[PDB]
Amino acid sequence: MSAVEISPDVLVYKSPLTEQSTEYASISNNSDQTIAFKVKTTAPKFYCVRPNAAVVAPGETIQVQVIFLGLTEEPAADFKCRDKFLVITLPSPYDLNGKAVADVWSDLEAEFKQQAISKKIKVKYL
Ligand SMILES: O=C(O)CN(CCN(CC(=O)O)CC(=O)O)CC(=O)O
Repeated sequence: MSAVEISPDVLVYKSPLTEQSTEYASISNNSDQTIAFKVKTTAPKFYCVRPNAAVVAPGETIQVQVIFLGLTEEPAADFKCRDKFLVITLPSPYDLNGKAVADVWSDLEAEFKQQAISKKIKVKYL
């Protein structure tokens, strides 16, 4: 029932792929209740995600930097990147009491995993 929007479907990193480059995702909370999101990276050695977990207020949009750290050599044109990012969103109706989102995410997940809104963002090279 949560009106949460996660975008985009595919993050596109352009050549040269031996150079650092930042793409951006977005999580928009169009519901009337604050949510919390976490981003899991399938290839953490090559990407840095900021923020990896945070709260989104009603009507707020959080842009997430996905920083590709580059590769040692340019890859083949036919090569198909298999890296993915799982964005998971949950209700966050309890005050964090100063703790971070990651610190509470285990309990929040154990409570609301059935109501989680998830999106798998793919990665392609260009
Ligand atoms: O996502 C956007 O709207 C902004 N994009 C649009 C332009 N993109 C296309 C893409 O994301 O595949 C790069 C480009 O084609 O120059 C810029 C970016 O990638 O940082």
